[PDB]
Amino acid sequence: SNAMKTIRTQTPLRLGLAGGGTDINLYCDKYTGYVLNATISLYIHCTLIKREDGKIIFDSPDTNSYCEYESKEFLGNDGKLDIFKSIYNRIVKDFTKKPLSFSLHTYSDVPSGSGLGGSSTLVVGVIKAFAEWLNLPLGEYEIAKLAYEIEREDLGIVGGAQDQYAATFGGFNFMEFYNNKRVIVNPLRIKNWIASELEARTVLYFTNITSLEAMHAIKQDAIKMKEALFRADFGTLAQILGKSWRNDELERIYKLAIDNGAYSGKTSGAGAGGFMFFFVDPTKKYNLIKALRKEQGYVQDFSFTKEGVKSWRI
Amino acid sequence: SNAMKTIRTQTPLRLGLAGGGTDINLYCDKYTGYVLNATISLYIHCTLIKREDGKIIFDSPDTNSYCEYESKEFLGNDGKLDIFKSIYNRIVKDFTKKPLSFSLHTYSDVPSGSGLGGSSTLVVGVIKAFAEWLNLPLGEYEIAKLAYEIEREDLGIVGGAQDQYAATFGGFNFMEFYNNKRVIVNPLRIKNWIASELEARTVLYFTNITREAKSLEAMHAIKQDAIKMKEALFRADFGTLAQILGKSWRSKKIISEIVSNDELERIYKLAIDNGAYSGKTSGAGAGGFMFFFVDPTKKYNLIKALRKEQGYVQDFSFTKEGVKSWRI
Ligand SMILES: [Ca+2]
Repeated sequence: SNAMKTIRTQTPLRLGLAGGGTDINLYCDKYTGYVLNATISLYIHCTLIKREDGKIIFDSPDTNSYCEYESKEFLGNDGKLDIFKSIYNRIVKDFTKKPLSFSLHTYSDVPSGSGLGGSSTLVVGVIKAFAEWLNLPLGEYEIAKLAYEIEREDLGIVGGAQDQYAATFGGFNFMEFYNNKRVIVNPLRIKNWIASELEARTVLYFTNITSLEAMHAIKQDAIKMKEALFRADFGTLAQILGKSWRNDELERIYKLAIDNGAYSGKTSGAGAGGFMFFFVDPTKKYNLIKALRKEQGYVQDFSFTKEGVKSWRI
Repeated sequence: SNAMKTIRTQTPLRLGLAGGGTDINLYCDKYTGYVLNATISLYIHCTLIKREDGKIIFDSPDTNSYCEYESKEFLGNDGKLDIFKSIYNRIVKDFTKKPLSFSLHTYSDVPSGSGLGGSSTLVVGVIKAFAEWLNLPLGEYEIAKLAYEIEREDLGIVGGAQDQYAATFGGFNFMEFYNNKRVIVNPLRIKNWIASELEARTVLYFTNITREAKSLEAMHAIKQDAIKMKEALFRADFGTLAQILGKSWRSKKIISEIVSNDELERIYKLAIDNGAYSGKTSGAGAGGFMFFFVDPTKKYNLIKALRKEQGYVQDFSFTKEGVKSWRI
């Protein structure tokens, strides 16, 4: 039937829906913030193929990067796909203890610099390919953690492994922070129609153009959003999501969207050439999209996904 | 809180993955042929809002059409969205026995003319909106029948309720035809990775082309290809599945539709040059499309070459569900 020497993984990107931060500790319990994100149907795809010629190949055509090295236990940096070397180097140090021969191929559904957690989604996607291929004893949590440490070695990170949790666990996740280091992830069960209604009121547009009283009400905003989520209260949810969102080329298109129905708008990234996310009445969604198609950027349809990284062998 | 006087429905379009025809007494079963289709993440969206002013509004902006009438039992035809009148008229004749007041708003994720089951998908989404709103005793099969009756009678389609069952039931459906009458629908339970693997191997491209001035025994192996394709699906045998899909795609009606046009033939060529190893052209009309099979490690470069052409690549997933609805 199948040769079974090929592994593939598919890892979704995510949208920050809301968030509050108090990097400065003050609460009686050391609460430093919250984020509500949700994975969407835009992915990073990886394919890993076993080889037998003692070669290692890293192929990432969406970044115009291709590498071929001789198989060995440690790959030194050469400024090309160094993130792949760190991952490989770690897998060998911690689990296999010997070199491997294979080809790794990857691409993203969105151009580089989109701000949907692409760097972490990739790392997670690639680690899962190795884990599935090598039968490594690593649960979803251990994967997100390993992804965080690898990213930490090559660059500095704040907010803990939140992006890695989104990519690994998927769905809507409500994250609570303590001492700007500890992260408590609440993977939420959201009724399907809630996601469906949110999708019906949403437009995602890529632009293609690369105080203290507020801080102290953050915890209560969180309780209110969570409360609105389990009650499936859209009035409130829409009321607080719109709030959480309260000169450039971005401001012109924001104006253009509101003049065509959008009642709320938000950017993120890389807050410039990334994307704009709008809320609109579904009976107005089509006209809005038609207007935006006329501009420089493009509208990207998507749905919220229920799961995180998946993998399979063929 | 929520007002609860609004109903929304979302209905997926479908993709014909494979099919074959055998007419008719070639078998002692009266096996007409088969079709294997699967719903995808491109949808028709419907919103139905109750209003208390004796008005009936039909709003379809993707087709630049807007109708307004007075609430009554029967709405005669006038050339603007006559499809919604037939649906409305039938809901009143067979269920409510009285006039209704509401506004109906719809739109599709794909342009007019596409060969993805657009008409059946629309009728199903609307019927479902009324059923949910009025609490009609209608299961999914009953909605597909109603959709089929309305579509054959008040239009002129023939060939079976294929498209209505796909939109209503969703997922992968293998349909067998007997004596051009009995459609046996096998709603397949498919391992999720099969779907994921198929998605990894495929590219959907809308052409935006406008054409200009440029067997007697092999047909008997069709019923064999069907049982072979079911077995491969059940077995999750992707090596054999790719192989059999590959075959049915080289018929005559596929290769003819490709070659019968210089610009489509050029696009096919360009796709094979860039990684595709198989493709078909469907509903080659106002908004035709090509569907390709490609090596996943080559898909990005294929997509990249296609994005430089006048058409556009449409990402999608295979979906598990058929029509869904909710009240808000
Ligand atoms: Ca490193």
